Amino acid sequence: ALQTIINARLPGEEGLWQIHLQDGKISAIDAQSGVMPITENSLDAEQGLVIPPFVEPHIHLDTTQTAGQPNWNQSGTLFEGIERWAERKALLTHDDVKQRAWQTLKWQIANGIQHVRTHVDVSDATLTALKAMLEVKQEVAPWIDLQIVAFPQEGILSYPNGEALLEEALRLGADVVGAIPHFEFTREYGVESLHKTFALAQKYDRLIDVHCDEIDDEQSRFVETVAALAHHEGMGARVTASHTTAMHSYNGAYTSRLFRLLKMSGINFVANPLVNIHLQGRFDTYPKRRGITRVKEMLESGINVCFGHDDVFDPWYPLGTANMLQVLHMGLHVCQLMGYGQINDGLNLITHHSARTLNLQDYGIAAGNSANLIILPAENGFDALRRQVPVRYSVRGGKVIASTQPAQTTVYLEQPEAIDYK
Ligand SMILES: C[C@H](O)COCC(COC[C@@H](C)O)(COC[C@@H](C)O)COC[C@@H](C)O
Ligand SMILES: [Zn+2]
Ligand SMILES: [Zn+2]
Ligand SMILES: [Zn+2]
Repeated sequence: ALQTIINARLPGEEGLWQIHLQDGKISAIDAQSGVMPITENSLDAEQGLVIPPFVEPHIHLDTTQTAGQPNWNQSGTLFEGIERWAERKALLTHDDVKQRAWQTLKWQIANGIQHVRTHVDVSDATLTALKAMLEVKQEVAPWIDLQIVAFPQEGILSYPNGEALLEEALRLGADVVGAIPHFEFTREYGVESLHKTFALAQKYDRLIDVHCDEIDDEQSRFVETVAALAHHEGMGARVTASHTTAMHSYNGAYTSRLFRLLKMSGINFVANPLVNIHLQGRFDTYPKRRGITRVKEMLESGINVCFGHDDVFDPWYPLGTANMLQVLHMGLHVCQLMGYGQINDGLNLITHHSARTLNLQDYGIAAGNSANLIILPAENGFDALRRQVPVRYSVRGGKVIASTQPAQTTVYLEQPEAIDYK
């Protein structure tokens, strides 16, 4: 029974802090006068950084761990990736989905992630993965709050019975309504699909998260419809546009006009840097575009944007350990957010901003909130990011659910010396 966390650093704060726990909540946060000694019922942060848990705002748990089955994505494009998935989706079973989803979820728990939004392909008359994932959500609840997006991978209007399947997924309990307007057969189907998505979200009172303009096409502007509909319904906080990689290729005048609406609408954005850098720019020769959405500009404008991993060893991405600091590292480089302050504040892109994207209410290190928090063996966000630190402890409801004993490196020169890379 933990009653206290001691010797903790907090972002943007001086010295050490003591975090008092009570009934699985944070009761108080008090400054320390110095390093406190270990005591029974206390957890020693060892002068590490305490932050709320990492969030994964965008992952595909139904496809995770399937790379190469039955074939590899040779071109490394979104479009072949969908072809490869269709082959694998025909082989999906209930147990298959749950086994693979849980494998990745365990990596996530180990990585201090306590909030996850997974998209699940509902372009499937049997709804096999969706129904399986609704079970996983209940099973993993003690460790991760999992949101499920009903994601119509092959289109709402462009797939047989797509709209009916999407609605059935909501009836069954999916938390979020998805869409994919740039993959619909026509621009008109794309726009109409968004009207249907918003209608369903209002009917069932659910969140929205659209796979939006994931394509190097300067004419793909479905994001403006997502934002306009959100604004009209007054529901911006409940709405997310994922990817928006087309925005990387927009002219600046249109982008300027668009940003006014994006800010007024209050919708959220997810960028997926590991996957975006891999899949975008594939139809360029040289020079080759980066293909990530306008993260730096969004931040400058106070538009909420955050980072997701998207894919973990699957048709779209052959790598990954579900690590959010690694995602952040890629995002900072590709988006050129490389100022000291920008790097130090980078933690926000995988914590607070992502919590806002998931519409979370019980999140943050504050008295009254659930005792959900993680401890990094690092002095601040910059240090954590530079050294790619593991999660020392993950605490949920005041209980430790994960811990990492950090690696220990020694060099043998004239005498043994410990190396910490600081
Ligand atoms: C994926 C690999 O690491 C093994 O996990 C087994 C697991 C067992 O199900 C537990 C559930 C509460 O009934 C998940 O383990 C989490 C427990 C220990 O809390 C899921 O296995 C899925 C198969 C059996 O279709
Ligand atoms: Zn079942
Ligand atoms: Zn993806
Ligand atoms: Zn996705």
